[PDB]
Amino acid sequence: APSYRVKRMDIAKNDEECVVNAANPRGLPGDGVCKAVYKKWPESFKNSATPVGTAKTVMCGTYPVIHAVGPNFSNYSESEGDRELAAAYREVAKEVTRLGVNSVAIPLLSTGVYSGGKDRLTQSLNHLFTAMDSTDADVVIYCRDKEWEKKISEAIQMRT
Repeated sequence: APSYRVKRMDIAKNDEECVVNAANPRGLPGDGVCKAVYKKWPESFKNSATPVGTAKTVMCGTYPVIHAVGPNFSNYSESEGDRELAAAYREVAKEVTRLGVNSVAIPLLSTGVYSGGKDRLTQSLNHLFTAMDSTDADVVIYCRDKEWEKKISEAIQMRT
């Protein structure tokens, strides 16, 4: 019987079960948790360029790195951007489920990092839930700040 949880786990452990990152489509530095992963794994960033609207898995020797292009729609409108970001989630969930892994650690993205400087706690939640609905594996949403993690936890309590 599958489930979901929230915790705070530094992705730089290298979660063998699955790792997902948000990388700039142009391969420029100044990006999400992908920046941190890159500093451990140069090869992950090597030709990490992938178009918006998709996801690109690469295998860095050990464990697959699913690169996704969500908030990095800064070269795109809000209307198209919602569609492309949604497609990126379906691709992420599809690669995860295809790996057929027991669990998966997914960072939350869509938090304004490259777009027009706005997060949307509700938007990130709904989007993650959509991806999650498209995965059987025991998925964990991973948070960073303590108080922001708390809000996600409130959403979990509110969604049972």
